[PDB]
Amino acid sequence: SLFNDKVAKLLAGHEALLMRKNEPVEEGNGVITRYRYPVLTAAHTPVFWRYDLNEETNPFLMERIGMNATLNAGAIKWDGKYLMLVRVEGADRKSFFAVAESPNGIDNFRFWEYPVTLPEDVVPATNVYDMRLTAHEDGWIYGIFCAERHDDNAPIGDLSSATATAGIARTKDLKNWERLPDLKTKSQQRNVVLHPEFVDGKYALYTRPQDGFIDTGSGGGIGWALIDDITHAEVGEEKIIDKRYYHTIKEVKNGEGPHPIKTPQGWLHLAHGVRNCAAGLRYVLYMYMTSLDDPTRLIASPAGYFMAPVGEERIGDVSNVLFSNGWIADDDGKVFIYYASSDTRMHVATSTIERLVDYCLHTPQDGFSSSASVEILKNLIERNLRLMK
Amino acid sequence: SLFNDKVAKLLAGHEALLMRKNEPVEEGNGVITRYRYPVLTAAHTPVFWRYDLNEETNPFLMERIGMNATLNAGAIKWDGKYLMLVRVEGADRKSFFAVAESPNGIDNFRFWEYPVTLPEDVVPATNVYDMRLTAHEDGWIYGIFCAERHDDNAPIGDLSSATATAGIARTKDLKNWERLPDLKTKSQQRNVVLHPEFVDGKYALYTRPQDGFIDTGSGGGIGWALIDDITHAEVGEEKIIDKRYYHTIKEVKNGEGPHPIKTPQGWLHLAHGVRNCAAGLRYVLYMYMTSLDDPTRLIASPAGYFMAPVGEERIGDVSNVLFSNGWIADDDGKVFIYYASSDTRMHVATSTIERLVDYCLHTPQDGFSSSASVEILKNLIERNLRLMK
Amino acid sequence: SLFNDKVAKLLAGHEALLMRKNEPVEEGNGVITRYRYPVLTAAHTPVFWRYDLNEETNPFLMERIGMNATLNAGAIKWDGKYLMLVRVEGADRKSFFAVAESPNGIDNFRFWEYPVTLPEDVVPATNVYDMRLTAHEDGWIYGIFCAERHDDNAPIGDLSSATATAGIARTKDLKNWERLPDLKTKSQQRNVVLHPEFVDGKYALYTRPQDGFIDTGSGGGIGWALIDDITHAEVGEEKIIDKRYYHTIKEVKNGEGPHPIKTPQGWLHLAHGVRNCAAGLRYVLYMYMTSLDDPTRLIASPAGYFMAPVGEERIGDVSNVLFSNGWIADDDGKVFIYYASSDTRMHVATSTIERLVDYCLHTPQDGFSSSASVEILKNLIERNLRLMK
Amino acid sequence: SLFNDKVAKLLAGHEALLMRKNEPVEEGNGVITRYRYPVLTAAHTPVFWRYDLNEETNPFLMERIGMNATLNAGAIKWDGKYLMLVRVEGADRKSFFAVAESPNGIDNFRFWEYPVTLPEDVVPATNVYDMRLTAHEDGWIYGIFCAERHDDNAPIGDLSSATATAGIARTKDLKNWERLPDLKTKSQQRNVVLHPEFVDGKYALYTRPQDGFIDTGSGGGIGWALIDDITHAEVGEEKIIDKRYYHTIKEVKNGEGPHPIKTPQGWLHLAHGVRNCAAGLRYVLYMYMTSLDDPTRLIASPAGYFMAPVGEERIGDVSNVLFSNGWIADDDGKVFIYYASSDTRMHVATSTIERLVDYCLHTPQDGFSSSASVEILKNLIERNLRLMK
Ligand SMILES: OC[C@H]1O[C@@H](O[C@H]2[C@H](O)[C@@H](O)[C@H](O)O[C@@H]2CO)[C@@H](O)[C@@H](O)[C@@H]1O
Ligand SMILES: OC[C@H]1O[C@@H](O[C@H]2[C@H](O)[C@@H](O)[C@H](O)O[C@@H]2CO)[C@@H](O)[C@@H](O)[C@@H]1O
Ligand SMILES: OC[C@H]1O[C@@H](O[C@H]2[C@H](O)[C@@H](O)[C@H](O)O[C@@H]2CO)[C@@H](O)[C@@H](O)[C@@H]1O
Ligand SMILES: OC[C@H]1O[C@@H](O[C@H]2[C@H](O)[C@@H](O)[C@H](O)O[C@@H]2CO)[C@@H](O)[C@@H](O)[C@@H]1O
Repeated sequence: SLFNDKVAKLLAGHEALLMRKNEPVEEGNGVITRYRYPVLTAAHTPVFWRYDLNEETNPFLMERIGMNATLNAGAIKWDGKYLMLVRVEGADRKSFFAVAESPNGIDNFRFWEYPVTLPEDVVPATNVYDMRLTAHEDGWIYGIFCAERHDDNAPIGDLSSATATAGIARTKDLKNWERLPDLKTKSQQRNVVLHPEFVDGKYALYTRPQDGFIDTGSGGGIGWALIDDITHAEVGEEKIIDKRYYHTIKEVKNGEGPHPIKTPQGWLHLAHGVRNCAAGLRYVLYMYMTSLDDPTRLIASPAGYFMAPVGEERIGDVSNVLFSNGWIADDDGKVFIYYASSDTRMHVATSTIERLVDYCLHTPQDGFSSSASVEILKNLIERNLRLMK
Repeated sequence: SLFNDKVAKLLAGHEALLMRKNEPVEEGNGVITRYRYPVLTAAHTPVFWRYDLNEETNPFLMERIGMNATLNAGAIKWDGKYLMLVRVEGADRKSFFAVAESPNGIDNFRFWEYPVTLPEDVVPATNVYDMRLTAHEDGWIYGIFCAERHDDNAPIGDLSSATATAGIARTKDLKNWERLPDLKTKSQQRNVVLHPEFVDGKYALYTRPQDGFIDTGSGGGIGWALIDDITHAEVGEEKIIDKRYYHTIKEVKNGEGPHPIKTPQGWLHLAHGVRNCAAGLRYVLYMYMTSLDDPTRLIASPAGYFMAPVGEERIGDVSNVLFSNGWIADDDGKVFIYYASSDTRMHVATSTIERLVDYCLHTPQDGFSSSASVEILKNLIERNLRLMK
Repeated sequence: SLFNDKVAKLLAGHEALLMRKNEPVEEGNGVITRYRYPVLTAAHTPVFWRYDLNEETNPFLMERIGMNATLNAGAIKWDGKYLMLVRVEGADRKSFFAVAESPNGIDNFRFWEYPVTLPEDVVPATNVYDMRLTAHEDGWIYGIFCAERHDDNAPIGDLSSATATAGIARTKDLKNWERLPDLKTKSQQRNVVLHPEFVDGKYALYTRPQDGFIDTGSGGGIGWALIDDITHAEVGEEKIIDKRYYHTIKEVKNGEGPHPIKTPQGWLHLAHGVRNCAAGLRYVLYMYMTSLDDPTRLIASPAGYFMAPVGEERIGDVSNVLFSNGWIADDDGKVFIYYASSDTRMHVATSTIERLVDYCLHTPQDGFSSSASVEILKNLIERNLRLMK
Repeated sequence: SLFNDKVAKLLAGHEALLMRKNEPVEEGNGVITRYRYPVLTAAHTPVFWRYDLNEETNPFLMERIGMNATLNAGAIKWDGKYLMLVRVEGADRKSFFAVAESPNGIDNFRFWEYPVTLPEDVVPATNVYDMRLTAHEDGWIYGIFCAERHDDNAPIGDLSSATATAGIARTKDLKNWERLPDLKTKSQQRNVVLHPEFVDGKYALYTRPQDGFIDTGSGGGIGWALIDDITHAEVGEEKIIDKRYYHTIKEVKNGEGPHPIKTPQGWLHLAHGVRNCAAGLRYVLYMYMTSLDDPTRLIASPAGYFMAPVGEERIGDVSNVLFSNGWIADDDGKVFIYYASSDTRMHVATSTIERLVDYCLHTPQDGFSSSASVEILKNLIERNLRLMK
């Protein structure tokens, strides 16, 4: 029948999309390798999430539930596989979480047939997003995410003012999720991330204090907070680890991405930095390192951005944005960086621990002015010209 | 001569552009079919609107009047033809109206040789835009549009503050237009649209009360107002029909598009919804239905967006926008939806009354939260997996 | 060795990029001719600016200093060559100046091996940008640029508030630059430009008074100020030459681009105009002319924009922007216009003095309303239809 | 496993290829419509014909039996479906027959899982090829094909000398084939085709007498032979119906394609014509019509070719060739023409009975000289110019 042929073609086209081999982009900067195709798009969501496949109830074979974007994904190596914890945004503008897995880390990502069922905390949330996964030494996988609600303080007609809390959930199988109490804290928080080891016998969070839902106000950067009990999590002392600076890529706000990778040289961090421009907010990725002895102590601050939107990345629902809350480092040192572009699609970039540490240690630090930038550059030029002779 | 050859080539290239056959995009969602090419762009404006073709006064053969965009078009079936009432924006940043016609509804749109001459109301307007055409049962074609003027209240140096009124004009041939008094109302209005039938013997308008020129403030959504005399139009009672909601595609504002289509199941509406993001305002299209017995009563509210920017649509003068104020439904049920992308160009999408009603009735309603979205999705997945077994 | 082969390929690929022949775009408006490729991108910066080429210190051969954008360039004809004074933005978000030269004006631009060393004025600047070069009759090449600093008045957490001064430097070889005192003035200034001739025996500046760092506030447009001593430059009297207007392409702000070209008909100006839209600020180019007898007197005001973003130009770090602060007119009348798109890359457009003057004189003036625009257009249509008969 | 993933991808890629929607080529001559994609290529053969899918016996997953070409196909409408009787050539250079079916006639052709098992006649054949299917009024489907054998009457070392005979088989299900005795005839024969009706109570064959295996020699064209008993088929009298002509597209040889279609105007024929050129033999398609009352009598001979190689068709194993031995005419008059290009792939072209008859009746007959061609052309030009005036 025509209907059955149509269903068969939808399914076949979907498999062809899912199975497409990714290829590295030859042109690069020697630090990271980009790939020709996104690892996930809205079109990668299962056909059976979007269409009612029953001819009796959907004779025209149209989508019943539109999928809009696959973005800001957490990531974990899981039982031999490369997993993303995807933020999937429906056409209804709500996001939910969904696991996708790949055998190789760069292609053939496929969603688990059901998305994540995440129980509410005591106060229901309207939207949940941007989960960072941490395999903690306590044996649990934690997902720390943003739980967003309408601001009850808002005046008449204001249906946009919102509040953000840090949601905390844990699991041992990524299917059954236990919802713990939202993080208790004196300001708004987003980009909260669990450090994978106890520090002084306590849970350690990366935080991002902010005075408002979008603007950080007095918030100074990426913070560090020790928590006695993750099941009744409350911030007491909070220390800023990586600061915002005028006229850098992290001027207006910043935030930790995935939890950092442990290297022999220190903790290797991936974060985002924001500035304002005539087109709105511009988000790029950057890196820094902290000490193994004292994870609050910066030991590498390469100048500028690590990655910024290139080509197709520049455009989407929220253009001029890269964002990452997930990466995977294999035992052999290979690193798979999962980053969203423009709040619309997921990409992968690859590198190695050795290359990323090299980048952090030997990209000169920002001297914070045009004159300083020129002096650093002239020094490199001089070395190169002498060599090229 | 070289000049004459140049004119001949301008004219020939223009005809080739105008005559190009459109083709449907194979990949779609089963609800609407997109098309490979826009139905109108600035390049579709006549050569003789832009160039002075006289060698004596334009020896270099350069454009004398630049055309910037063809957007936000009304639409009507007219004497066997498919007509758009185009908003054409010049390089001078003023818009004017112009009729374009096609024999088939998807390609070969051609502007009438002269654009629309629209007389001023008592108070002159600086810009006019976004006309909705209504063939009213009273025998007139009405165009309801936005008439914009500088805000006299503005302080020194403020050359941007503006006010919007609903302009009302009528015609029986789309060439001779009678300008009626601007709509009298207690707030700013844009997206005002005439319902095609009398209701309780009165003219019925879709309205969109707004506290400011761009922000709606207390304005609750798309309104309904009965008007005794369209030639002295004044709003008295006003009822909100379709409301804004936090964390939907119509959070910050919304507005009726073209006048709705009458179906056996009810009035079928096409509207736009706006939210804010890091890149600015994002505009998408959505649908709803109201009762034939009581056109103020919602009877279908499919969740989320009906159409959102895809591909080339995402980029233009005002990126991240779809907007529609025109569609045509033929007697056989075929629907031609005319929508602008990014305030720059006009597109067509096709569907049928049956498919659009199916979409409105069977796309689940928004339960307004991530948890609710997940439950709806899990229900569909469960049905499909049982079927696919 | 593999490393040496990699270096050799980086260098070879760079030469292939630099040497690529540009080609004009056939489709145009008869006023300006666009070109297929940008004249500069970040990839055009020398390999030896970005990479450490020594295997001992960079064994992975990765970039040590990322380059982000090449934009807003000044321009001058210099000893037979076509020169841009490029604003180069590093990955660190600081800009610096750098000379690039071409033998023909449309391709084969190559950076001088060292960028510009620009001494600080008494108060150090954080960023410097957008230099206009003027070969003044006094025998010096002046560069007038923006010097930006953090606003000390800013409250806690505000790392974005900034102040702009007009920096002044001069040179006779484009390598050794003398920094003069920043322009003294009662308001913020950006887009300051030196007129190439003395007027009443005084230096003459194009100015752009603004109440704030981004918003002009009461600032009325492009100004004119006579300065007694360029080495102790201070504005006294200041006159607005070209004004902002509601509902034009220069509504919110405007600014002089390069210094104007002297023609037998008057001074030929290139400027930018800004308006706000749902996507942010939109920047286009426009032209005007002033009198040789009195350079403060407007003698041509063609309506609307001269150039606006087309195609690839629309997208970049700061999308929806064209900006020019450099052009070159050869003795034969050929004009090379150097314009940035989206704060990301540099383009060239070509025309002639005769064509640009024709465009300025015969593009109708803006009558400031939709009705006026329609009347101008109908007049041209009528002439053309009579001719085409 | 990696192996199972590879098999899954082979199968998925194959289904995507098989299900691809064909699209008509817009630009045409108004007689036939070509299509963007071939209906069959060697890649369309089943994955399980080429690969051993068992990891135990094919651990590298390589092809065990290469498929080289899908060409010269018969065709029949069968139980509601569109069927080709494909000549499939293996990498071993032998051809075999195989049924492929489509629901619509222009795409989604899929081979039946097993190819045709064709029993040998008394003398074994080395190759079999180019089957024409005839649903005869006697209730059988006949396949008339070429059976080729080596000719040992050849100099030593001559392994190219061959003899072609007409093989005859019949079936009622296209799976079980009965092999009848090869046609007995005084010359070599290829392109023998069964007429679908008895003529004076006898079977009627289109023949093509030829003195050699490749060259026709004295063979004058397409012949007609009445046969008493198709199960002991022997030609007696043989009349040429359509002749070769110097300096036409059928100079060196010609041959009937599929059996002709019955129309109210006569029998509608599709044939091939051959000439020699510097590159070898050139094959094109042409048409002719014969009388219903007397099928030996020509009643239409449009000049020149009907179709000749265009674009991709020009190149393959045997370039510069079109060949057809199959077409289908639906009850509504729509005609699907299945033609091979360059002995490599199968294409479809569509027309209607009305259009093909119009083409045959109104394309002027060949007057056989340049002067005559010019006079015919000048006559049409004269009519057109007077009309265009
Ligand atoms: O959009 C850029 C980045 O903004 C942050 O989150 C958004 C969130 O995605 C929206 O749904 C909501 O309306 O506003 C938030 C605040 O701007 C950031 O956490 C990222 O999620 C996002 O990529
Ligand atoms: O730009 C998006 C949508 O905004 C609305 O209108 C604009 C109008 O087009 C502008 O010329 C003016 O400056 O501001 C208005 C308010 O934002 C909307 O009605 C649509 O016309 C437009 O697509
Ligand atoms: O971005 C558009 C235009 O804005 C102006 O300058 C920018 C400057 O480039 C930024 O680095 C700074 O942060 O803000 C300035 C004010 O918006 C303008 O002078 C152009 O440089 C620029 O193309
Ligand atoms: O085909 C190559 C070249 O052959 C010569 O002429 C051809 C002629 O074009 C054919 O029509 C005829 O059948 O055979 C001739 C002899 O090969 C040569 O003079 C060129 O015309 C032609 O390009």
